[PDB]
Amino acid sequence: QANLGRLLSRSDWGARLPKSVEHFQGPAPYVIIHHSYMPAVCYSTPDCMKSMRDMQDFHQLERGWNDIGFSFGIGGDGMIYTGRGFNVIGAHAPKYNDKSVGIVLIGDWRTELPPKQMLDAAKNLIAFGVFKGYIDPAYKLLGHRQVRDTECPGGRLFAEISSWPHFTH
Ligand SMILES: [Zn+2]
Repeated sequence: QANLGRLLSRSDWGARLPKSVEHFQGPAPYVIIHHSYMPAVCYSTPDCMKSMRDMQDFHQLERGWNDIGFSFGIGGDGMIYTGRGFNVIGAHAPKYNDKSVGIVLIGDWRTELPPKQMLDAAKNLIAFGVFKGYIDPAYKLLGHRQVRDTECPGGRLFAEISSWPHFTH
């Protein structure tokens, strides 16, 4: 249990300040998909904002990290939540934190498929990142489980992203 004990800004969802921020240069060559597992899927915007605060609190206060570990969160409201954001060194996938966008789809996606507004938000965030130059045009799309011993992002979500553009073995 790693994460619990339109594009919204960190201030939109009530984020605490990061303890510290480290940047990396250049478009990210990797996009790494996660699920939260806990907390659960969130359908209202205020519930998704609370999930982002709860994950941030677990990461900062219990794991002692600088900030929520992920670059971005996706809610069941179909909104994108800024975590550390583009070109900020993450805390979601060791050896890939300084070279990836880590996207968490809030919820447990081991057996259930995220609803379509969540899959669309994640695809749109990546396309946006590519267009604006934050994500390398030859990026590789991975699930967390491809680079670390974990079930993340869940079997069902991992099978879904296996079908997406730039999915890489
Ligand atoms: Zn993960």
